[PDB]
Amino acid sequence: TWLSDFPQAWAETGGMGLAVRQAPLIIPLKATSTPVSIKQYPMSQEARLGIKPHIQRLLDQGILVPCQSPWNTPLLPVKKPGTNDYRPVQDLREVNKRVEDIHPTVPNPYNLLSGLPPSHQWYTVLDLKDAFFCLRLHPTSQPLFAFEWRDPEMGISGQLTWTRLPQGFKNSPTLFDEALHRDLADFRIQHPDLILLQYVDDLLLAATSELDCQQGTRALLQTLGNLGYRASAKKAQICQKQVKYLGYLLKEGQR
Amino acid sequence: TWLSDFPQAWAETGGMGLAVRQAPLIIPLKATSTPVSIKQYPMSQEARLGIKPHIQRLLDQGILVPCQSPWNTPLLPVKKPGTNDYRPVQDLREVNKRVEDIHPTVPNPYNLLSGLPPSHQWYTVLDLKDAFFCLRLHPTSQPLFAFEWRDPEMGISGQLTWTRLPQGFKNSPTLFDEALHRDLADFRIQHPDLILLQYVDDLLLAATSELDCQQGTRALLQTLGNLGYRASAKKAQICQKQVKYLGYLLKEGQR
DNA sequence: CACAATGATCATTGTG
DNA sequence: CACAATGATCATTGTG
Repeated sequence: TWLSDFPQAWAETGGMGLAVRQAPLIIPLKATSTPVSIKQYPMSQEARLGIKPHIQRLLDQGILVPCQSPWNTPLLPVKKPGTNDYRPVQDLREVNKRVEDIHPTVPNPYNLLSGLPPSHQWYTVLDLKDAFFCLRLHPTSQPLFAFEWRDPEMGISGQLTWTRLPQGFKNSPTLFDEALHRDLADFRIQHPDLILLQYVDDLLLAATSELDCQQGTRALLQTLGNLGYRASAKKAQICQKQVKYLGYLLKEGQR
Repeated sequence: TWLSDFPQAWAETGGMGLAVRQAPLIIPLKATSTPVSIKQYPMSQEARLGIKPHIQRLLDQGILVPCQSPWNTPLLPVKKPGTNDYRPVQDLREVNKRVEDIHPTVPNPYNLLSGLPPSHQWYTVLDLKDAFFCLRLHPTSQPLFAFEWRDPEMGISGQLTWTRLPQGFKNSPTLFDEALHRDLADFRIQHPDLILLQYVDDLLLAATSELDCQQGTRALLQTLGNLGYRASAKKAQICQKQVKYLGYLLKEGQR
């Protein structure tokens, strides 16, 4: 009854997230950066119709809001199967080139895994849902990510932008990874015996016994939930001695 | 009256050369080499007609002779201006790959020139004519360089080969350079004060005074002539304080 | 004519 | 759609 005891921790029963302890992000620009406004390539009705629902939902969630900005990057329509179902993908390369670089602190999967003793054989793997969106963007940095949105006939002014850390931004993974490390610091202190691996939105909890794991998984879910993050119940691999994590198959302490 | 005192030293007044002190060359093959017989690409009458005179002259000079050999490489027709005058060029790449390598002892022009003191300002530059042909090829190595020759209607059997070091053979420059160094050794001993630079068939004699140079040039011409080599009177740059040598312009002791 | 060497274009895969 | 990255082909220069 996991999806029952921690309703607030699951993306399916807790609604979209928001990292309440994290201050709104300010994105510093390179010293010589000036706004770049790139035209929106015309978009076929089919693509637009495929994308519209996502846009509306994001507007309803306040993740997207209207705006007028000297910045503008293309919105691209991408399909998955072979022709159906679309999803909005923004080309932020021209923006990324104008943002000041930061040191990449996200460890590579290989080194991240080396810190997993053969002693902890019980695993609980969690995937955070819409991780980036949980981090708010400061009003001053929001304009930076604007894009044009046209609705068939009756459509909002023109530009929309994000109020949360967006997909496609070169520093999102790193900024999220550091934010979550700050939010789970105390938790690591209350569970000295537990092993916690973080790779952006992919989490691995390791325990010595199936029980410690159970108690660990509960405390983690409860902590993530109260902090404003959401884990995916559908993918959640709880208290297993074998799990899939970052492309590896963990079992008996191998890989 | 240079072209007069040493008639035997000039290609124009001494006839084709022959290094009388040099034993006929034996060309060692790599341990796994087997004869390679490459077909002769058909040759247009025009090309053949352009090449015929050279072939006949070489046969008359005994530089080419009939033969039957398990080896055979293509003869190619090459023009210089833009359409007229041809000349026979043999593709010996398949043969060169089957011949045992030797250490390249010919110094590069740059290092060769460093050994020219600023003290010797009088130069005499000589170009040996048909240098390679002056070295005989041992009967055992002759078959190696065979090629097919067809004359319009009345033409010799088919294959012809060389009795002298051929053009296109990868070791010709080096073998010639070493042969001439052996033949001019004593000469360098009788003229300790003279500076002699050898680059295959390109020779540079350096003297301190215009006279020593004159006496040097005479002794060199006389020695080359008696040894069987031939210098080109047309290009001969005698006792000059400025000369062209290996792409450089020597003057006042520069370059 | 055949070919080793460079240089130039194209084509393709992964992506924002 | 635009593009950085690789990989693949072609084209060209020098030559035997």
